[PDB]
Amino acid sequence: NLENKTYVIMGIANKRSIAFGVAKVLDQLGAKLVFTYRKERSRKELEKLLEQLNQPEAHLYQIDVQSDEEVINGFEQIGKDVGNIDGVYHSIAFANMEDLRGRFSETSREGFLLAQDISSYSLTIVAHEAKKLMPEGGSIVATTYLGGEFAVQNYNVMGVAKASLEANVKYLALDLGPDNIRVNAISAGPIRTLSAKGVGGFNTILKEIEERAPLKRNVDQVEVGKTAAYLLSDLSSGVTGENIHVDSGFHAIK
Amino acid sequence: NLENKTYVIMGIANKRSIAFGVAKVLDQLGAKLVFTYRKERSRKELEKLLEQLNQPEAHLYQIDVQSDEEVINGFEQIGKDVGNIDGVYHSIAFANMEDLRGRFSETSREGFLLAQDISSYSLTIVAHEAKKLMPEGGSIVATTYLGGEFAVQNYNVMGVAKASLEANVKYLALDLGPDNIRVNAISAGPIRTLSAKGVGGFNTILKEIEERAPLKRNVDQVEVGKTAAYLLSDLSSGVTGENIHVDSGFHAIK
Amino acid sequence: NLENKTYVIMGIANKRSIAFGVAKVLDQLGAKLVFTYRKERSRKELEKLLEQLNQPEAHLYQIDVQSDEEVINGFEQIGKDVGNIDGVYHSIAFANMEDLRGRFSETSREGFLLAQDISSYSLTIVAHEAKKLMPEGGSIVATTYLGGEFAVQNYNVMGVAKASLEANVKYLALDLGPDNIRVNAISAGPIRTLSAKGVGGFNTILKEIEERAPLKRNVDQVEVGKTAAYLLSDLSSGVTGENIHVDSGFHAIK
Amino acid sequence: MLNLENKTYVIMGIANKRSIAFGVAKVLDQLGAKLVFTYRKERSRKELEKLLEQLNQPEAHLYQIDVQSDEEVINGFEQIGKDVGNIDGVYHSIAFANMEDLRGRFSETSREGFLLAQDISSYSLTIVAHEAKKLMPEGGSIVATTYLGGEFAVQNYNVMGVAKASLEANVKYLALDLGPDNIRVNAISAGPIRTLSAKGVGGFNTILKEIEERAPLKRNVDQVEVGKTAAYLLSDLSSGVTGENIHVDSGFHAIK
Ligand SMILES: NC(=O)c1ccc[n+]([C@@H]2O[C@H](COP(=O)([O-])OP(=O)(O)OC[C@H]3O[C@@H](n4cnc5c(N)ncnc54)[C@H](OP(=O)(O)O)[C@@H]3O)[C@@H](O)[C@H]2O)c1
Ligand SMILES: NC(=O)c1ccc[n+]([C@@H]2O[C@H](COP(=O)([O-])OP(=O)(O)OC[C@H]3O[C@@H](n4cnc5c(N)ncnc54)[C@H](OP(=O)(O)O)[C@@H]3O)[C@@H](O)[C@H]2O)c1
Ligand SMILES: NC(=O)c1ccc[n+]([C@@H]2O[C@H](COP(=O)([O-])OP(=O)(O)OC[C@H]3O[C@@H](n4cnc5c(N)ncnc54)[C@H](OP(=O)(O)O)[C@@H]3O)[C@@H](O)[C@H]2O)c1
Ligand SMILES: NC(=O)c1ccc[n+]([C@@H]2O[C@H](COP(=O)([O-])OP(=O)(O)OC[C@H]3O[C@@H](n4cnc5c(N)ncnc54)[C@H](OP(=O)(O)O)[C@@H]3O)[C@@H](O)[C@H]2O)c1
Ligand SMILES: Oc1cc(Cl)ccc1Oc1ccc(Cl)cc1Cl
Ligand SMILES: Oc1cc(Cl)ccc1Oc1ccc(Cl)cc1Cl
Ligand SMILES: Oc1cc(Cl)ccc1Oc1ccc(Cl)cc1Cl
Ligand SMILES: Oc1cc(Cl)ccc1Oc1ccc(Cl)cc1Cl
Repeated sequence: NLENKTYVIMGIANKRSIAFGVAKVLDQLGAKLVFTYRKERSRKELEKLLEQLNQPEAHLYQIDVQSDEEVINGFEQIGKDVGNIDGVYHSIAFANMEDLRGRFSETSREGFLLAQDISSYSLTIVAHEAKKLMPEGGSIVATTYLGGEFAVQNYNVMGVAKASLEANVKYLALDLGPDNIRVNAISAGPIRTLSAKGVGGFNTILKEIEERAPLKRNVDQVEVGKTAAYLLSDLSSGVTGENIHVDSGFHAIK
Repeated sequence: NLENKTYVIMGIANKRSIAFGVAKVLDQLGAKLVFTYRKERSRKELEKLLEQLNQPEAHLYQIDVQSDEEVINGFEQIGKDVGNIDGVYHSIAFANMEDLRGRFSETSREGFLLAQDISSYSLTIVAHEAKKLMPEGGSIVATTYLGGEFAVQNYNVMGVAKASLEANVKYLALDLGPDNIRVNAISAGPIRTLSAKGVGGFNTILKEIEERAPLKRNVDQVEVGKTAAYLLSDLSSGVTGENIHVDSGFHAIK
Repeated sequence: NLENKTYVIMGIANKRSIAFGVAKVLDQLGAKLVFTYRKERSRKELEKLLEQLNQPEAHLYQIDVQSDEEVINGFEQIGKDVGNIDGVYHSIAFANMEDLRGRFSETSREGFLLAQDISSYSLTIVAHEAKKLMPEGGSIVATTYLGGEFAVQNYNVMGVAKASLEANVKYLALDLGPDNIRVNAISAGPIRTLSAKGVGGFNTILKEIEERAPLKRNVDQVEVGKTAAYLLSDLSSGVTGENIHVDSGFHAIK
Repeated sequence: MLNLENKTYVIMGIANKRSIAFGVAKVLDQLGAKLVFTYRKERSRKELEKLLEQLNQPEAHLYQIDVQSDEEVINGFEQIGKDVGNIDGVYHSIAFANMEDLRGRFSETSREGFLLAQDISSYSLTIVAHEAKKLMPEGGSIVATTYLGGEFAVQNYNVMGVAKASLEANVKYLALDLGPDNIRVNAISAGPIRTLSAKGVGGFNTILKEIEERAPLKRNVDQVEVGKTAAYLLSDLSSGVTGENIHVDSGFHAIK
């Protein structure tokens, strides 16, 4: 399947991060990987995590997506360091924790814009710069949640950033299609991760999946990873602009 | 139908503005109205336009939705001036002209955020402040475009702002529902307005409607205005979180 | 609003029928009406119900939509009897009760086809014959349920029939658009009616609305009736091919 | 990882070498699966035997099944059981309507045209699933083929559009019902491809070009491209995925 393919994975914080599910799958399929992190506070973290994978050597780059400069210099560095790439997995979002609770109508302007900034626009420059490393096409995948298509009870501002992300995926598919670059999203069902703790009611969400979703069980990081392997490889060559729900069928019921 | 109801209408620039179609319809149905504008450069403009309507007196307020302060002071002023209101029609959007062309992947961070700011978040504070003037419920309506649900060819950043606006409507419906405030959107088809001139290829868009759309003709401001009257009145009491296409059936075909 | 307009209303069984909410609304707006029923077992029923409305005289026609002949002769008779019409409200569906429970995978071929036949195809001949009584355009509205967009837990075959109904509305809107005939659907939220008793778990459905729906309450026949008045009148002239949820916003949350 | 040895799938609706189900067949066959083929007519039986020389099945597995007949679907799948043991998936690639319903005013379509289309293109999935379930003790995966015309009114698809809308719901309702038995039900919304049935759909040429001109990838897809997504849907790569409708259509479904 995937020898000699190269992918940049963005947004591993620890062993439970969705991007680490993706990482493990692609690593198993023999790909080489490039990891980006926000903070040093998870850098030495990552080095430990990497002992678990079989990279011939480490590729770790600090990228805070709030900074145009870091994304540009980051991707230029990846260029000089590994050569051309075949894909990017975007696993990045954020919002202020007090926005992710209380009345959505109460959310501040800066809260709103901050969420859009990190969870949605980041995909955009990321794509633009990644494009530079993809002469003969490639594949970009971002992670969303159902809360981007429907109002969910504690997701508020992040819901609005997901709706924004989803459209961003469509508009980038259209724009980067002629360069043979496919842009897709995976709408994951709830998984227990570090960021999951910011979302209120997350426990009762977890249980509604088990009770009402068709498969009657929750998904996990490895499951999201296997769909990312599909989206990033040539198995999905006909596929762009799409939003694939890895959520035990929850999106289909009501 | 609508005597003694009061509605704020936001975003009339001239006689061709969509919000002026809404204005005319509600004015005919005997409502009293409150108008908000961005610039003095369209204030004396508005006074002329109002001569066409039958308001017993003028209610005009400068509100730039980029400024928290102006929205708050604006709606407090309305409170003191007219008393409680029954609805708000939001007809506001903006993006940088050079973002509305060229590759979407080339758009700047500030372009992106500016568009989200005005076209999407503004609904949020608007709602929050309007809620203060709506003790026993009411109805809020914003205007969107199909470009929010699908990638269209020159809409780019505004597309991503519309996707965001539509989710904003959903999240606001959920939050304000218990206070008996309904939040809905109208996805208008292309209409020749002042802002329409920013959107590239607008002519061929206009014709695709005439050619491919079920009704085989374009809509107009008054036709948007008539649905607005429905969304804002008790006729739609069961209806919230909804997106009603006033677009000659274009949304339904492919 | 609606003096001298004429509409055919199809599928009143008793005072709790959705079509009777529509009836009451349009009758109040001063329209004249034409009623169609399946069984004599609800004919004298209807005569009683009509005492509640202010029709200058009775217009009652037996139409079983399973029979091509009855729909044709029915609508020809209406023509000779009242002249040309302005709309049709379709409120008809049926499936075998043992299909509306048990595994959906167990449903019989005849069960499936019967449900499609009455709940979906009926709209088609109805439109075709109606069109004959609509020289200068008009408006057709059918009734659907969310179960047509998502798998709901006891709806089974009727869900597949609604998905079918929804697409039939779209394809008719496209076909009858040039003759200025608008085709639309209303996706009602659960209401306690005679047919409602066939759908299992209906009670817990009713309560999920009150609990999780934005408006935090159930809708009723008169509420559906007021949206029908909008779809059928010139207020919705720009509107066709559309599905308007009258369901307290339940369709927008998840 | 590696992939699909010793998996067994029933492929339904190969008419000739251009049939979509033959793209699926070629992909799965390449991934080392064993296959079972079902056909409507003898008129395409000896057809199939020829096509199979192209694949590497250790032996032939061919079963006549007309989905209009409850009996043939039941006896067909019981025969598959006795013949090859338990299966892992089913690829459904079957639809039909009367040719004169695929043109003209949709409003003019006959009752029987309507019901016939539902019957073959939609309901068939249901009994197929019901019977297939009997050969899937520890779960499996069912995939059916649709078209965008199921979601939006397209200009010549008429009655088939209403059958696809019905097909898509059927997948959702089956996912819900068969989920607890570990059986996933999904669809692939293919973009236009030149096949035998394609010739019944009017305007098919200008459809083909709108894809090349307006679709993000600016080119048409093919059977092998549909086949590779089917491989994903049928394998454990998609374990988290049911009730879903995956567009293999160069991104056309996302633009407007
Ligand atoms: N967990 C779920 O059930 C779930 C469900 C649906 C969608 N998702 C999506 O999956 C993605 C990641 O979620 P997760 O569960 O993997 O959570 P996670 O383990 O907390 O990963 C979040 C990552 O975001 C990074 N990050 C946040 N802001 C950043 C910025 N400005 N620049 C660079 N990196 C930044 C974090 O680094 P730091 O730790 O240093 O902040 C962390 O690596 C997000 O897009 C999220 O919305 C998760
Ligand atoms: N025209 C179409 O075919 C079409 C189609 C779909 C949706 N829409 C939507 O319709 C709405 C209105 O557009 P229109 O076509 O009627 O154009 P328009 O006549 O130019 O009206 C747009 C209004 O938005 C205002 N605006 C921009 N920034 C503002 C701010 N910061 N504060 C207050 N007002 C601000 C403009 O004010 P100033 O000019 O005074 O600065 C103007 O009054 C928008 O939401 C647009 O997305 C239009
Ligand atoms: N009740 C709800 O909560 C709900 C929610 C969403 C959507 N809906 C929809 O709203 C519509 C109206 O249903 P309802 O709730 O008002 O039920 P209802 O009061 O019992 O009305 C159903 C009507 O359909 C008629 N019908 C069934 N098969 C027919 C046939 N072959 N020919 C002519 N008429 C036939 C019945 O006729 P006779 O009884 O006179 O024989 C009856 O008048 C239905 O399409 C239903 O799917 C209902
Ligand atoms: N081609 C496209 O661009 C396109 C696009 C979207 C969706 N699709 C879908 O693709 C699927 C497959 O058709 P195709 O276009 O690939 O070419 P095809 O092989 O010509 O498809 C027709 C298949 O249907 C089978 N069939 C019809 N009725 C049957 C019955 N009652 N019992 C058993 N088999 C029956 C036919 O078998 P016999 O003819 O041998 O009897 C034939 O093999 C269809 O479901 C279609 O809706 C195609
Ligand atoms: O998108 C998500 C959806 C779910 Cl159900 C759970 C976690 C998610 O991820 C986040 C949620 C909130 C914040 Cl502030 C940051 C992140 Cl990464
Ligand atoms: O959203 C729109 C969609 C269309 Cl088809 C036509 C006009 C539109 O309205 C705008 C477009 C661009 C900017 Cl900057 C501002 C506005 Cl109000
Ligand atoms: O569509 C419906 C949805 C709901 Cl919640 C309740 C009733 C409905 O309508 C019916 C459902 C099944 C049958 Cl046999 C007949 C009818 Cl009239
Ligand atoms: O549905 C389709 C859509 C397209 Cl664009 C091309 C082929 C299709 O397939 C069919 C269409 C009509 C009939 Cl009667 C039978 C089949 Cl197999």
